[PDB]
Parts: sequence; structure tokens; C-alpha cells
Amino acid sequence: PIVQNLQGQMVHQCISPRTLNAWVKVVEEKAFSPEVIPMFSALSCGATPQDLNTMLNTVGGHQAAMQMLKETINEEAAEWDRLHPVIAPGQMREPRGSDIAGTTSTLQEQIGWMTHNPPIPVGEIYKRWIILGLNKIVRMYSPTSILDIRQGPKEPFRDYVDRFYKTLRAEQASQEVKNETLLVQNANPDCKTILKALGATLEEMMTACQ
Amino acid sequence: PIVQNQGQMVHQCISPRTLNAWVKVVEEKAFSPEVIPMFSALSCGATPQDLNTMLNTVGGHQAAMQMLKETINEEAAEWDRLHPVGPIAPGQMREPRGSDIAGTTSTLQEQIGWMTHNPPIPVGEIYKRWIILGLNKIVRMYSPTSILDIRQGPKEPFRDYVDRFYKTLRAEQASQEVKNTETLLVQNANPDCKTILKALGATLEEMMTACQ
Amino acid sequence: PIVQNLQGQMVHQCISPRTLNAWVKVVEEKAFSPEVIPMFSALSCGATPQDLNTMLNTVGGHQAAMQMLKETINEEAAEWDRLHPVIAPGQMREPRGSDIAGTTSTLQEQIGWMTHNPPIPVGEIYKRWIILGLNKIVRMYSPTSILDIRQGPKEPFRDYVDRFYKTLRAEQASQEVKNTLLVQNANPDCKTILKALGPATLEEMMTACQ
Amino acid sequence: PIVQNLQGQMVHQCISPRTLNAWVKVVEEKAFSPEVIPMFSALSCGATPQDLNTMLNTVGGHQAAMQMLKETINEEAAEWDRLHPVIAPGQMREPRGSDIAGTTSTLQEQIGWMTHNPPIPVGEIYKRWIILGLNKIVRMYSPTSILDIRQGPKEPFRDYVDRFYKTLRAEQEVKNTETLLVQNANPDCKTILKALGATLEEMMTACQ
Amino acid sequence: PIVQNLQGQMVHQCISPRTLNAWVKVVEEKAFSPEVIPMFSALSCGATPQDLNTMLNTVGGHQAAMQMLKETINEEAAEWDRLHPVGPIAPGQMREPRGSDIAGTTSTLQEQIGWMTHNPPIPVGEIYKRWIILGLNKIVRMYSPTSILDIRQGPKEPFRDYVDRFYKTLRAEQASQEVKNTETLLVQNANPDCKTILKALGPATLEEMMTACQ
Amino acid sequence: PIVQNLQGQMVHQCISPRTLNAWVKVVEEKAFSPEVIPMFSALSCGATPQDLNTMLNTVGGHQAAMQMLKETINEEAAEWDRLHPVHGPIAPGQMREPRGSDIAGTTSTLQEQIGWMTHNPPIPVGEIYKRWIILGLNKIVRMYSPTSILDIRQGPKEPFRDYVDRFYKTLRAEQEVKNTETLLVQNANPDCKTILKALGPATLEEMMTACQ
Ligand SMILES: COc1ccc(-n2c([C@H](Cc3cc(F)cc(F)c3)NC(=O)CN3CCN(S(=O)(=O)c4ccc(N)cc4)CC3=O)nc3ccccc3c2=O)cc1
Ligand SMILES: COc1ccc(-n2c([C@H](Cc3cc(F)cc(F)c3)NC(=O)CN3CCN(S(=O)(=O)c4ccc(N)cc4)CC3=O)nc3ccccc3c2=O)cc1
Ligand SMILES: COc1ccc(-n2c([C@H](Cc3cc(F)cc(F)c3)NC(=O)CN3CCN(S(=O)(=O)c4ccc(N)cc4)CC3=O)nc3ccccc3c2=O)cc1
Ligand SMILES: COc1ccc(-n2c([C@H](Cc3cc(F)cc(F)c3)NC(=O)CN3CCN(S(=O)(=O)c4ccc(N)cc4)CC3=O)nc3ccccc3c2=O)cc1
Ligand SMILES: COc1ccc(-n2c([C@H](Cc3cc(F)cc(F)c3)NC(=O)CN3CCN(S(=O)(=O)c4ccc(N)cc4)CC3=O)nc3ccccc3c2=O)cc1
Ligand SMILES: COc1ccc(-n2c([C@H](Cc3cc(F)cc(F)c3)NC(=O)CN3CCN(S(=O)(=O)c4ccc(N)cc4)CC3=O)nc3ccccc3c2=O)cc1
Repeated sequence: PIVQNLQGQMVHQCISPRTLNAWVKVVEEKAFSPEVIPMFSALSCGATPQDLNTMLNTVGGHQAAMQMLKETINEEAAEWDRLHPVIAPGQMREPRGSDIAGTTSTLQEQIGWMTHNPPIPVGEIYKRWIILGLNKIVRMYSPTSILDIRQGPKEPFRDYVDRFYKTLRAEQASQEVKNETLLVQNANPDCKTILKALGATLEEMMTACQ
Repeated sequence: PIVQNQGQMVHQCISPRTLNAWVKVVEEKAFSPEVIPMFSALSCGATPQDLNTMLNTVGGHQAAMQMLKETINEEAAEWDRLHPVGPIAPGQMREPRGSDIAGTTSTLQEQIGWMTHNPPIPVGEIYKRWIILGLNKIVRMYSPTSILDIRQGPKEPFRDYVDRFYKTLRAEQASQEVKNTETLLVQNANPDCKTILKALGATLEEMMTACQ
Repeated sequence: PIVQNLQGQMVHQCISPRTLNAWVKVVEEKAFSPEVIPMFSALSCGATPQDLNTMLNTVGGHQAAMQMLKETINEEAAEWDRLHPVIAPGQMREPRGSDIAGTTSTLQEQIGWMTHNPPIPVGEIYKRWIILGLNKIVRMYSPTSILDIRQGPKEPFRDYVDRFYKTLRAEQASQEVKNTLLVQNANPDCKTILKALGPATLEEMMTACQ
Repeated sequence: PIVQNLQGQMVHQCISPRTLNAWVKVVEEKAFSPEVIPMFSALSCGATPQDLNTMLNTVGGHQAAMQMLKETINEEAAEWDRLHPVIAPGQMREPRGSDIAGTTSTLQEQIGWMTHNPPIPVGEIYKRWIILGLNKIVRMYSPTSILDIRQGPKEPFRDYVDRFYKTLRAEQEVKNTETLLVQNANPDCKTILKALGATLEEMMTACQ
Repeated sequence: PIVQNLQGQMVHQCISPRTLNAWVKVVEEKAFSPEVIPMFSALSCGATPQDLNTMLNTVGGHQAAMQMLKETINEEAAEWDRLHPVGPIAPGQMREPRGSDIAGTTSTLQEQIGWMTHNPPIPVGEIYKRWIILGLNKIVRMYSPTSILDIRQGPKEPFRDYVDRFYKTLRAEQASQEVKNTETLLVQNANPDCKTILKALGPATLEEMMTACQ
Repeated sequence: PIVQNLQGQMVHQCISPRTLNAWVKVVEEKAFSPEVIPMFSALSCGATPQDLNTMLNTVGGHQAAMQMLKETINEEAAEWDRLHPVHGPIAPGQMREPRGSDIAGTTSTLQEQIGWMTHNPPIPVGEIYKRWIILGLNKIVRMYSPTSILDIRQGPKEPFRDYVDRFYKTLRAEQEVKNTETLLVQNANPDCKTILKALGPATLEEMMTACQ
């Protein structure tokens, strides 16, 4: 990553083993559950594109997902190249899409762009792209539609809701589309009665159905 | 988080140690009360971004986490009432709205600016306050039993009963005036103990010795 | 905690996850075995009262013990307030009992008191109180009286002694009061052997009975 | 490794136990699965040739692979010696192939070359060679040809693809994908896939 | 412990949790096997007497051993007090430590640091450590199950195993390494088949004896 | 060990618990498999002779091996004393030449050891002693090696790769004399030996493909 020495300067560090291991475990244990994204994002704090490639490369298995991911990166790099078409000796060049994915850039270039003032945050840009791709995967790997999350007849409301919102987190839509109407619909009769009786916070709905 | 290098205050990444610690806490302890202090400790120094990171890494408990978002909305709206916010002065640092504190509408730089500025606007600590509010409501929610239903089993050692009593009591939300203890504790004691305890006019230490 | 930067200044750090986890494990694994006290004391090296509260709060279960602990803290804070009753703008105020327990003080105050020269070691004072309470608990949680630690007829002396001293460690009295019963409670075969020596090191007694 | 002190200077550190253990575990758990290469590369960030030797030496087992590896290093060192044939008192000498593998160089030389301006990145060069050898091994240890990765008749497309690309990784103009993937798909899917002109996302939706 | 800041000065740190845990595990896993001593010594690198007390206090169980240990410390502190007797101290100045100051009983942490970091150092940490290690040796011998005399090579026991037992057992026992000075009782206690073979060589390296009996 | 402070100076550190534990585990898990040597060498990066003694002392069990090791150290210290005999009473203040036993950390203090190592030019007593220990560790590894390379014959149902793995593992335990693809072919089973003999004495890669 790039991080700040107790002096003041911004310097390149290696990825820790702690971070490497953390990432592999995440992927091993949690597949492409949604909470992988924030965990990836956190574990890639400071990351150069090189570090992001390292991280993705250490993922074995899920190679369909990872090819899908490469496709999503191609799309976003091509779009970057549309919006910013691209040389002076000594000076620092503008990065193409493929420079951001760390394909055509060297580490030094990547550091140059990131630590320059103002920064070209190629790490953060590539990360944005990877996270796009990771969302598409998470939805892909999502087993069940939110429509098929119905409260079991002997299912405590809380459990149902847990499933509801877990499932909902996996899917991709405007948070307008994601914004407690299907929650009530899919509730079981006993609860739906109780919930329909109110005009309500989730806290209220969960108390009411407890 | 924000922490101290030399002498200057600087942004660090969240450690993997901290991330893992938080996930484990939530995996192992659900929303047992001791999650709150553990969250608070593990979020020492945290920017709102770090707090979001932490909450995002929680998979499962998504009902709780939506409940949490609601509690944050309530407190942000109230913040916006108490501190209304033009085009800001160029260069200068703007007043944060509620949603800036939850790290929704602020950038990391803004968040750092507010926290490290002198005097500090401790957006990290404010958001943390809100999250902890929400976490308490959840802990009460996830609490299975009312303190009224904590009755000493007929073959239950007093100490165990008390452990349950106070564990259960910790889960519930009220002024410690309302929680103020050694009245329902005695009531709910089993006969053998209730006799012994009623005999005294007493510390918990004394009650536990007496019933041992 | 408060600890020293490689420069020289005394500065506040967060509690490490390592320390948090260490403390929880201690309590999970060892309950209120006596060796919890020194382990708590070590893990609270440098601690502000805030850190001490954090640590105690992370203990789930043993809530009877922890209420008992709060009572012991009340006693000692009230006594502090007896011995030291009692504001100037800018200046640093004298801490009441409840300021030491971190109830009524802010972190800044706590740091102020501790890092001031001369120090008001509120961390160390509160720690003293907590350790008082922890001793009362350890005695409480102690199953057996030292009087009831009798060497089994087929029990190796060393085991007996191990039990003896473990049990003895749990109980609360001046080490004058703890400073005879080891020999008394020994089984006949050993008691003969031990009585044969002139009121002897433990090493000697354990060799003699081996 | 060679890494940067909070001051600013470049200095030699020992390999951490964390790194050593990490590497051994990788090799124990993942054998010569492809993701070992990037994991080796990451864990050898900063490495002197000495550190690279250390790392390879700590691998017990897979001694066939490791001899194969030595052969690949010989080839690349000999080639280095062809392309750069090879002292002034005080001054720093040009490294032969065997100096890069850390066989004939001392640690000091290795540091000298790496930290000199401009750098002679013997660490990175040797690493390049090791990674060459590691690829040959990964292909060796690969059980199945991409030709023999056929979608089972009751195999979900995603699983098939996972196998396809895992297998493909073990073996990029030549690797260039959405031609043998379709060929080897089972009938039901091949129909559906042939119907499109397509991203993998699209193909996987279509076959789901 | 006392350790050196990246500047240059010597400063007190807390004991790490890593160190605490390490010590407890050692004692849990390895009891009073001999390799506990060097492990204690290593884990107590830099230690103040306070840190040494902390470490010993975190040991639960083995309380017989730990009382034995206290006795050994009393003996050595009393002897210290004989060899270095100690008025009201000069104001400001640093006092001579009694035995009980070295065990961290009567000294404060500040005193302990003062003694250790002063030039020349009074290495109270290292002295107390010396005492603890004395006591730990007596314990290790105590907890040692078998005498070296009773380590006889089994009739179907490979020599190497026998030797492993021999020297493990020998390590547990306390005498001058003159008294421990090896390849005499090792041969005696060897089983017949080996004793023949070993006696055939002229009083030989251990390597040679182990090859010969393989 | 001796290592470099982020300033620039060379300073003594304690051995980490991480390093101690690492070493013990290595020895527990891997006995005297050959890869213990490089692992020891790595874990003893920076080591004073004191640190090397610490490390060896923490090894319980394998006490035969460890006595064998002491013998190997005696041999090499005596030889050191032959090649470098020691000067009267030493110059006051000045740093003395180390005898063999000073290098094994038997007769030297830590300060002396640091003095020798950090002096310019360095007397690398750590590295010298390490050399000796590694000599002894090799003799042990060969000792603890169960099988001769001659007795590594490819099983009739043994995949070549496995055979080779055994071959070279075994060979590592025991480089002109070690120089290889001659006994490897000899000891191959008939089916493979045919195939391998067909190629003109070939890389190992080629031999392993051919026999796969
Ligand atoms: C498409 O965007 C890309 C493509 C490549 C990289 N890239 C990479 C990426 C990082 C990566 C990993 C992922 F899991 C998912 C991602 F999205 C990104 N790794 C690789 O490409 C390595 N790698 C080899 C090729 N194949 S394959 O199966 O044989 C194959 C062959 C042909 C076709 N058509 C399809 C697949 C698998 C594979 O992994 N590694 C770098 C390492 C060192 C320096 C540079 C790079 C760099 O640039 C980065 C982004
Ligand atoms: C309610 O206040 C908020 C709202 C959003 C955030 N927020 C967040 C928060 C952090 C968070 C996590 C919690 F578990 C609980 C909390 F209270 C806070 N997480 C997310 O938004 C991620 N996320 C996706 C959306 N849903 S959902 O189920 O599809 C869904 C969709 C619509 C409706 N109406 C209900 C549910 C689940 C989910 O998590 N992550 C950020 C990351 C990067 C920058 C910014 C942010 C930021 O702003 C923070 C506080
Ligand atoms: C008794 O002295 C005290 C009392 C409270 C605190 N204190 C604390 C303490 C620290 C603590 C934890 C212990 F396990 C044991 C201890 F002795 C000390 N914790 C709490 O107050 C948290 N907490 C909630 C209340 N109860 S209860 O069961 O509902 C309950 C209900 C009715 C009655 N009458 C009594 C108790 C349990 C509980 O835990 N946490 C702080 C955090 C942030 C800033 C400040 C504080 C601060 O001041 C510290 C010392
Ligand atoms: C081939 O290129 C080389 C050759 C040697 C080294 N090298 C090394 C290498 C590192 C290494 C490890 C690998 F797994 C794979 C690699 F490719 C590279 N390790 C060793 O040499 C150790 N080692 C000895 C030789 N054999 S063997 O079985 O006896 C043998 C003998 C004859 C024949 N024909 C076949 C096999 C096994 C063995 O392991 N260790 C160093 C350590 C200290 C300083 C220097 C060195 C250095 O130079 C490095 C690269
Ligand atoms: C004998 O020399 C000593 C005596 C006491 C200490 N000492 C200590 C020592 C350190 C220690 C631990 C060991 F495992 C072994 C050692 F050798 C040394 N620990 C204790 O005192 C704790 N402790 C309490 C007393 N008993 S007991 O069973 O009730 C008991 C009762 C009656 C009789 N006659 C004998 C024992 C058990 C016990 O454990 N802890 C300090 C902590 C804070 C500041 C100071 C001290 C300090 O000075 C250090 C050395
Ligand atoms: C021969 O070279 C030596 C001899 C001794 C040391 N040495 C040591 C060495 C380090 C060491 C460990 C090894 F596993 C193997 C090695 F080769 C080297 N350790 C010991 O001496 C510890 N130790 C105790 C004695 N015995 S025994 O079985 O009772 C015994 C008694 C008599 C006879 N004849 C045979 C065996 C076993 C034992 O273990 N520890 C130091 C620690 C503190 C300061 C100094 C020293 C120092 O000098 C170092 C090198």
C-alpha cells in the first residue's frame, strides 16, 4: 500500500501477510456474501493497483466470478478512456484505463500518480471498478430473489427480517427500489394482520410481531 | 482511525486485527450487551468511514442493522434540528450536517478535517454515540427474557440466578434509577433463599454468602 | 492506555485488540481463579479509568461478580471522598472518587491527572480499587476452605500441596494470618514423616514425602 | 527484505516469522495451485535473493518441483550471462547469473546492487526467474487439460466455468476463452449460448 | 520491561499480551520440563522485578512449586543482604537495594528502573532473574520423575530413543557439569547388544556410538 | 538479535515470542527434516550467540541430537582456537579477540558479543556460531534420515512424481558427489526406466512429463 511514515512523507509498503491471509480467509469463509465487499475495501486501504491485483490473484477458485470481474474492469477502463483520452521528458503522464488496472503501468508510475499533488488516485479508481464487479458477482452468487423470501409459518419475525434484508442486500437496485412494503406482504398472516394494523419503524414492527 | 505518529495526528487504515476482532465479536457474541463496549473499544479513533466499514463487515443480523440505520436517521435529523447549516467559504471547513456525520455525504478528508481541526468537531465520536444508541435498542430487542421472568430455579445456586438476573437486567434499557435491584432479586429468589434473604434488613456480597 | 512515544512524551493510545481479546479469554478460560488478578493488572498496564471500564464492560457473564465489584468500587470511592474532599479557570481540579472510577471525569481530565507532574495516578488508584473487588470475588468464587484441603489417602504429597496453596491463595487475610495446617491436613503416612523433621523447607517436606 | 525506515533510507530487515510461516502454510495448504505464485510474489515483496533462497529452502516436500525449479533457474542465469557478460577497488561489480540466484553473491553485494542508484534489482530479477519456474511447476502439477474440462450433464454452468477458468489459469493470445467454453458446454447450454452473438455475465445468466 | 526507543534512550514498556500469553502457555503445555527455564529467561528479556512478579503471578496451578520458588528467593535475598548491607538516604540520590528490593517486594517500579538504567547499572532485573532461575532449577529436578540411574535402554528400544531419554533425564537433574560429565553411565545402562558394541570402541563421539548401535 | 533502529544505529533487541514460538513449533512439527536448517537460520536472523543458545535451549526432546550438536560445536571451536590463538592481559578499554568458547556464548557476556558484532569491521560471532550450529544440524539431519538414496526405488504403482519427491527429499537429507539423474533413472520402475532410457541423458521436467 501507500501509507504515511511517522515523519510525514507518503511511502510504499508491502502488503502485510496479515492482510493477505485476512483476504484469502474472507473469500474462503464468506465466498461472495455481500460483506466481502466492505471487507475487501478495508483490507485494500492504501492499495496501489498492483496491490489490488495481488489481492485478486491470491483468490483461487471462484474463477468464473474472477473472469466476470475482469470483464467488468474492461468495461470501466474503456469508459475511462472515452472520458479521458491521453510525452514530456521527466514529467508524469496521464494514465489510460489499463494503467489504472495496473496492466500497463509500473509500480513507480502508480506511486507517482497517487502521491503527486494533486493526486491521481489510481488505487481508489481501480478499487471503484473492482467493487463494481464485486457487486455484480454478489448479485450473481445470490441464491434467492427477495420475492421468494416469505416468513415461514413458524418463523420468528426477526429471523424472517434477517433473511429479508440479507437477501435484499445481495440484490442491485436504486435505494429507491430497495426502500418495507414487500416486507409486510411476505410476512405470514399472523404478523401481516398485526403489521397492517399500523400506519411504522422496523423496531415497532418487530416489537409488534414478537 | 485517527491516531498520533513524532506528535502529529494522522489517518491510519483499520488494522486487519481490528476488522477480524469485530467480526468475531459479532459472530461469537451476537448482540449480548458486552458487544457495545467491545465495539466502542475497537472503534477507538474511528472516522465515520471506519464506523461504516465496521458495520458493513457485519453480515447477518441484517434486521438489527436496518434497525440501526433507522436509529441513525432519527439522531441525524435531530442533529440537523439542533445545528442548521449557502455556498461555503472557499478553502474553509464547513459545518457538518447529520448525514455528513454518518459518513454518507462527507468525504474522508472532510471527516479528518473536522476531527483534527482545533477545536475538534468529533464526528467520529458523535456518530459512535448514535451507533451505540442503536446498539442498545438492538441489545434490548435481542434480549430474550424480561427481568420479571428471571426466577431462581429450585435447584439453581444463588450465584447463577444472580448472574442471570444481572445479565438480563444489563440487556434492558432504563435510567439506572428505574433499574435500581435488591428487591425483585429477593422476590424472585426461590423459597429457601428468600427466607434467608428476608431475614436481613444488605450488600450483594452478604446476600450471596447467606445463600451459599 | 497512556504510554511513551519513541521520542519521549507520554501519550494516550487506544486499547489494542490483542489486549481486549487477552482479557476476555482470561475471564472466559480462568473465571475468577486468583491468577486473573495479576493478569488483569498486567493487561491494564498504563490504563486510564476509561480503559479499566472498557475492560470490565467487555466481561459478559459473571454479572453477579461484576455488581459485587461495583459495590466494592462505591465503598472505596466514598472512602476516597472522606480522605480527600474538594474552581480555578484553566487549572486542573482535584478528582472526586467518581472521577477516579471514570464515571464523572472525561478522558482528557483522566489524562491530565495522570500525565501532570507530579502525577495524580487515577488509573493506578482505580486499578487498586478494582483489584480489591477482584480479591473479594476470588474468595467468593473459591469453592473450598483451606481447612477442608486434606491430603487424600492415595494423593501424592505434591498434588495435595498444589491444592493446599492454590486454595490458600484464593482466601483473604494479612499474610501474617496466612503465615502448620499443611502438616496437620497431610495424611497419616506423610504426617509421621513430616512430624519427624524439626519445625523444614517445603522442598525438604516434599522430598521426604515422595 | 529491503524496506524503508520511517526516516527515509532503504535498509535490510530479517524475514518475519509471520512471512516465513505464511509461505510454508501456503505451500502446505495450496501445493502448486496457481494462486501460490501471486502469494509467493507478495510474501517476497522486498526480498533479497538470500530471502528468496530462504523461502524456497523452507519448503520441505515437493522436492521434485524444487529440483525442476533449480533447473529453470540454471536456464535463466545462463541466459542472463549470455546477455550481460561481466573489479575496480571500492566499486560495485556487475552481477553474474549466479550472483542473482544468491549462490555466489554475499548479502552485502545483494543489498549494494538493490539499493544503488540506479538499482540493479537482483531481488526482482531472481524473483522473475523463480516465478518462471513456479509457472512450469503449476502446469506440471495441473491434473487436467482445458480440452478435458467438459460441463457435466447435471453440472451448473457456473461450476463448469469455475473449473474451466481454474484449469485454464494452470496452463494470453493463445488462451484467448469464449469458444472452447461454449464447445465444451453441455447440449442444453450450448444451444442457449450459440443463440447469442456475449459477456460471461450474459452467458452465465442465460444458462442459470 | 526496559527497552530502547528508536531514538536511543532506555524506557519502561508494559509486558506485551503476546509475552504474557506465551508464558502461560509454556507453563500450561510444558509444566516444569527443563526447556521452561530458557523460555522463561527469553520471555523475561528486559524484565523489571515487577515484570518477573507479574509473570510468576500469572502462573496458576503448580502452587507447591511456586511456594518452593518463594523459599529459594528468600534464601538468595538473605544471602544478598549478607554480601551487601545497606542511615537515612542522601536526598535526591539513589539508594542501595536490599534483597527484598530486588524481588520487587519493597521497591517501587521507579526505583527498579532507576537501578537498572543508572550508569553503572544495578541490574536488579537480572539479579532477581538469576534467583528465580535458581528456584526453577530446583523445581525442574523436583518435578523430574526418574533418576538418571533408572534410565536403562529397553531391550527393544533403539539406541537413539534411549539416549534421548538419557539426556532429557540428565538435563532435569542438578549438579556441576563436572558431576554430569555422560558417556560412562550411558554405556553402562545400554542394553547388552549395544553395550558389547559400544565397549568395543575405545573410550568415542556420541555420533559414533549412535551409528555403531543403529 | 542485533537489528537497525528506524534512525540508523545498530541495537540489541530481545527475541520475540513470535520467533521463540516459531522455532519450537518447527522442531515439534518437523523434527530434523532438512527444512529445519533454513528455518533455524531465518529465525536466527540477527542473532547473538546468546540468542542462538536461547533458541537451542528451548528445544526439549531430541536431547541426543542436541548433545551431538554440542560435540560438533566443540570440534569447530577447538578448530577456531587453532586458526586464531588469542593475544597478555588485554588492553584496558579495548575489545579483545574472541576464543572459540566466546563465540558459542559460553565465556562471553552479551556486551562482548554485541561489541564484536557491531564493531567496525565486525567480528560476526553470531554468524560464526550459526555456521557451527548449522554444521551440527546437518550431521543430525543425516543421522535422523531413515533411508539411503540407494533404497529409494520407485514403487510398481508409484507415480513418477511421488518417487522423485521421495528421491530428492531423501537426497537432501544426505554437490559433486550429489550430482543425480542417473540413480534416479536406475531406481525408476521398469515401465518408466524404459521411457526414460529412450531419451538422451534430458531435463527433469521432460523425464516427469514422459512418465506421467
Ligand atoms: C481485465 O482487467 C485486468 C486484467 C489483468 C489484470 N492484471 C492481473 C490480473 C488480476 C485480476 C485477477 C482476477 F482474479 C480478477 C481480476 F479482475 C483481475 N491477473 C491475471 O490476469 C492473471 N491471470 C492470468 C490469465 N488468466 S486465464 O484464466 O489464464 C485467462 C486467459 C485468457 C482469457 N481470455 C481469460 C482468462 C487468469 C488470471 O487471473 N494480474 C496482474 C499481475 C501482475 C501485473 C499486472 C497484472 C494485471 O494487470 C488486471 C486487470
Ligand atoms: C442510516 O444511516 C446510514 C446510511 C448509510 C450509511 N452508509 C453505509 C452503511 C453503513 C451501515 C451498515 C449497517 F449495517 C448499519 C448501519 F447503520 C450503517 N451501509 C450501507 O449502506 C450498505 N448497505 C447497502 C444497502 N442495504 S440494503 O439492505 O440493500 C437496504 C436498501 C434500502 C433500504 N431502504 C434498506 C436497506 C444494506 C447495507 O448495509 N455504508 C457506507 C459505505 C461507504 C460510504 C458511505 C456509507 C454510508 O453512508 C451510513 C449510515
Ligand atoms: C460502581 O462504580 C462504577 C460504576 C459505573 C462505572 N462505569 C461503567 C461501568 C464499568 C464497570 C463494569 C463492571 F462490570 C463492573 C464495574 F465495577 C464497573 N459499567 C456500566 O455502568 C455498564 N453497565 C450498565 C449498568 N449495569 S446494570 O446491570 O444495568 C445495573 C442496573 C441497576 C443497578 N442498580 C446496577 C447495575 C451493568 C453494567 O455493567 N462504565 C462506564 C462507561 C463509560 C463511561 C463511564 C463508565 C462508568 O463510570 C464505573 C464504576
Ligand atoms: C539452481 O539455482 C540455485 C541453486 C542454489 C541456490 N541456493 C540455495 C538453494 C535454494 C533453492 C531451493 C529450492 F527448493 C529450489 C531452488 F530453485 C533454489 N537451496 C539449496 O541449494 C539447498 N539444497 C542443496 C542441494 N540439493 S540436493 O538435494 O543436495 C542435490 C544435489 C545434487 C543434485 N544433482 C541434485 C540435488 C537440495 C537443496 O535444496 N540455497 C542457498 C542457501 C544459502 C546460500 C546460497 C544458496 C543458494 O545459492 C539457489 C539457486
Ligand atoms: C519470596 O519472595 C517474594 C515474595 C513475594 C513477591 N511478590 C509477589 C509474589 C511473586 C511471586 C509469585 C510466585 F508464584 C512465586 C514467587 F517466587 C514470587 N506473589 C505473591 O505474593 C502473590 N501470592 C500471594 C500470597 N500467596 S499465598 O498462597 O496466599 C501464601 C500464604 C501464606 C504463606 N505463608 C505463603 C503464601 C500466593 C501468591 O502467589 N507478588 C508481588 C506483586 C506486586 C508487588 C510485589 C510483589 C512481590 O514482592 C516476590 C518475591
Ligand atoms: C558445546 O558448546 C556449547 C556448550 C554450552 C553452551 N551453552 C548453552 C547450551 C546451548 C545449547 C543447547 C543445545 F540443545 C545444544 C547445544 F549445542 C547448545 N545449553 C546448555 O548448556 C543447557 N543444557 C544443560 C546441560 N545439559 S545436560 O544434559 O545436563 C549435560 C550435562 C553434562 C554432560 N556431560 C552432558 C549433558 C543439557 C543442556 O542442553 N546454554 C547457555 C545458556 C546460557 C549461557 C551460556 C550457555 C552456553 O554456553 C553453548 C555451546
